[PDB]
Amino acid sequence: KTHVQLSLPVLQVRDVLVRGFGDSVEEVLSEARQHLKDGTCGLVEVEKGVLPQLEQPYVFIKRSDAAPHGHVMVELVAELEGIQYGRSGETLGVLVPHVGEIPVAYRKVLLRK
Repeated sequence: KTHVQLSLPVLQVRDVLVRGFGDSVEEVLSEARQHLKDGTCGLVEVEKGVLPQLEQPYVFIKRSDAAPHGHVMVELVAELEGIQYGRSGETLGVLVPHVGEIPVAYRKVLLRK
């Protein structure tokens, strides 16, 4: 399928144990996609002070379109030293590995895969 319905645990930035997916734009997009497929991906909502507490390169979920079945349609965009790889809409947040942190909410998305 070109899209997959996912329910992503929303994590507080200070609870996150593994604060990024790797060391290159291509690696972080790859790992983010593997973790999304394996159900081991969390979401951190971006506010003042969040990104400096996470590791670059960043993987964002961005709105790809305007929402089936309550799931916002999203795609992945990476960012390294102020350059983005991908073009999309509003940031829903930054993806991180999930290793059992307790979420504050779940965010339903339809991921372009």
